[PDB]
Amino acid sequence: SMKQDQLIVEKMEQTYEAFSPKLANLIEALDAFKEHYEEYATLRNFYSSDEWFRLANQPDIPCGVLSEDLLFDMIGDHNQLLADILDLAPIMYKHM
Amino acid sequence: SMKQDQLIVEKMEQTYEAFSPKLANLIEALDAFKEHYEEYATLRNFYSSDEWFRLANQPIPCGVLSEDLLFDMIGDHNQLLADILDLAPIMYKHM
Amino acid sequence: SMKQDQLIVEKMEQTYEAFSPKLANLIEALDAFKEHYEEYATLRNFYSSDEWFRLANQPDDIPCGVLSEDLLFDMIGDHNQLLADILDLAPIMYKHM
Amino acid sequence: KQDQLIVEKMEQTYEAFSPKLANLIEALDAFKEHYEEYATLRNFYSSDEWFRIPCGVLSEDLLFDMIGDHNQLLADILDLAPIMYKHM
Repeated sequence: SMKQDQLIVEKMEQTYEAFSPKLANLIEALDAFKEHYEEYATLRNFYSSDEWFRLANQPDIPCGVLSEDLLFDMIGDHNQLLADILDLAPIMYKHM
Repeated sequence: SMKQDQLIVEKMEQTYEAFSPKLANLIEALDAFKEHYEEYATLRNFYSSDEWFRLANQPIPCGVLSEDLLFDMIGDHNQLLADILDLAPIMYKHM
Repeated sequence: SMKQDQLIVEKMEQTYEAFSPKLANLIEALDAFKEHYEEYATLRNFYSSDEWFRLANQPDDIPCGVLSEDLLFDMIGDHNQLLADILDLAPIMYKHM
Repeated sequence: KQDQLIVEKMEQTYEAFSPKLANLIEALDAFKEHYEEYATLRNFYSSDEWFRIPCGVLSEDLLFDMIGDHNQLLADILDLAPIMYKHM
C-alpha cells in the first residue's frame, strides 16, 4: 500500500538523519588524529627516554607531562583505541 | 640547567595540549559510531533491496531515495575502513 | 610432587611442541605470500579487464583454464575471505600479547 | 596470436602464485585451530607456577620468543590488510 511505502521511507529518512553525522564526525576525527600523529610519537618517545626520568626526579610540582600518570594514560588510551578499531574493522568489512 | 629544562618541558606541554583533544575526540567519535552502527546496517540493507528500487523509480528525491545519497554513504563507509586499515599498523608500532 | 610438577611441565612442553610449528609455518607462509603478491595483483587486473571477457568468448575453449568461468573469480573470492579471516584474527591476537 | 602469448604468461603466473594463497589459507586456519594452546602457554609463562637442566618451556627465552614471534606476526598481518583491501 502507498501508505506503507510512505511510512517506510519516512522511517529511513529519519534513520539517515540520526546516523549520517556520526559517520561524518568519525571520518573528520580520524583524519585530524592522523594529521597530528607525530605529536603523539614525539610525546611517546619523550616518555620512554632517560631524559623523562631525570626530569621527573626534580626537587616542582609535577602535574603535567612529568606527572606520574599523564603520558602513561595517554598511551593507555591510544592502545585501547587501537583495540576498538580492530574490533570494528571485521564488522565494517561485512557491511560494504 | 633549570631554564633549559623548563623550555623542553614547555615544548612538550604544548605538544600534549595540541594533541590530546584529537585523541579524545577520536575515541568519542568512534564510540558514537559504534553505538549507532545498526542504523547504517539498516540503511545499507534498505538500499540493496528491491523495495528501494521500486520506491526510487516512482513518479524530486533529495533524501534516501535520491540517486546517490545512500551510495555515497556506503562509499564513505568503505573509504573510512581503508583509512582505518592504514592507521592500525602505524598505531601498532607506537604502543 | 616433584613427579607431579614434572607431569605439569610435560603437558606444557607437549603443548609448545604441537603449537610452535603452526606459528612458524604461518609466519613463513605469510612472508611468501607477501613476496609473490604482485602475481595476484596482475591476475586480478587481468580478470577485470575487458580483454579477459573478449578472450573468454573465443572459440580455444575451455582450458579449465585462467579463461575458465570461475578459476580467477574463486581466487579473488579466496583472497577476500582470507582478508576477512585476517580481520577476525587481529583483535584476538591483540588481546594475547 | 598475441593472445596465446598473453594467456600462457598468465597461466604460468597462476601456477606460481595459487599455492602461495592456498598455503597461507591452510596455515592460517591451522594456527586458528591451535590458538588456545598459545593462549594456555602465554598464561602459563606469566604465572606464579612458572617460577619453578631447563631448556624447553622453562627456559629463559623459549616462551618469550614465541610471544615475540606472535606479536611480530600481528604487525605483518596489519601491514598486509590494507594492501589486500585495495585489491578485492
